[PDB]
Amino acid sequence: FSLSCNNFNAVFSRISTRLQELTVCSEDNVDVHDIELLQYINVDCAKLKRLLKETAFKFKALKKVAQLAVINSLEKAFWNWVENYPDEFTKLYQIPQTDMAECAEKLFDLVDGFAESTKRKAAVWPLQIILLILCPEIIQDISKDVVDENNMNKKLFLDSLRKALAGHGGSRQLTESAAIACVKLCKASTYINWEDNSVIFLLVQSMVVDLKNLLFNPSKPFSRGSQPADVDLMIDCLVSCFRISPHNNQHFKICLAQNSPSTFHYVLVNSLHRIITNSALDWWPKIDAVYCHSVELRNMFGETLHKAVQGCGTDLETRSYKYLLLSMVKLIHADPKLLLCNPRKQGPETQGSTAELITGLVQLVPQSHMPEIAQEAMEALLVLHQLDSIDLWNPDAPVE
Repeated sequence: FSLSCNNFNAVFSRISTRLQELTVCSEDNVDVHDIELLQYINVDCAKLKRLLKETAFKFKALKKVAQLAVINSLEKAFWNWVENYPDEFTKLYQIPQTDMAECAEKLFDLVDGFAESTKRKAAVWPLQIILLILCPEIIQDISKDVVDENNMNKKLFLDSLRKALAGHGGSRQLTESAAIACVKLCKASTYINWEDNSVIFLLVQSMVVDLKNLLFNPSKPFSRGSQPADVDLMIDCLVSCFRISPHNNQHFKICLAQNSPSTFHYVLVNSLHRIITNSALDWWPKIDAVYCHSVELRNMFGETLHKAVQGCGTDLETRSYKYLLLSMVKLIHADPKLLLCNPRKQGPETQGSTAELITGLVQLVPQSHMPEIAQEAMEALLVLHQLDSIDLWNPDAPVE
């Protein structure tokens, strides 16, 4: 990735050679490892246009296996540009860019023609949204009257997503695919400053409510596959949803509630971990707004600690606490003030809140059953000793 910054052409040339060979050759080959190099090379807006134009010319002539590999590799490139160049992505919606729109529009039709079966549609639909996102005005036309063919295909896909997204379609794959594709659209919207308040915000609002119910229903745990739930998908959605509505989150209480399954708590803590560690954009909301839940966070830790210690002395139930408990320990390590807000203060007949927190950490250091957690507790306890963190123990008397 660092190498591609300067000598982009050298890497790009080898890929361009591979594209021609598959195009001319009619014997399908599976040495797409050259094609999969896009996932790591640094890409810029100007460079990205080069990739779209070249692939579009050869896209129709590529083999089935090659087409999927480029779609996957090309899709990951888009995030690299957005992440590496957040400003450039904003400029796309700040001012119209026909060249950027045209190449995406041209590729969109080529990809749509390739995919006919439902399984094919599922693989390519997530990319289709990115292409649709690239062209803002086509989204506006979709909302309004639809052109006979220009925006007929685009409008059909958008409404098909909602049906699968809402579960009306009797196809599990499309519902799963719709969630991933829709989530990426929501993630991209997070980057939008919202000063423009383009249709992207309005379109997301249409789908945001549906997405939460599908992924954040405690009664029904969304089971993407063998795993009980797609933890990564849920964390990404929650982080985006938090940024959209940080003032008063409605599912934070649902997840933060003790009755909710551990996975919701596990998703909650991990999501908060990203917020504290990964806040690139200043205008995004900050963790400080969440301090109001500090009291509830401590209660969750106490209950987890009691059962975690009890379990060590079911197989998966006990192991679940260890993963969740370790996440909580790391979360405190990132920021100790998060759980120290609203101190209970020592009662005349009962201990305070800071004391109970410290005692729990101390009794885990010599456990020796979970050295990784015990090692973390030492570091966590070593962070609560900083002169800044000494005051947070009890602001009334920090030297007693």
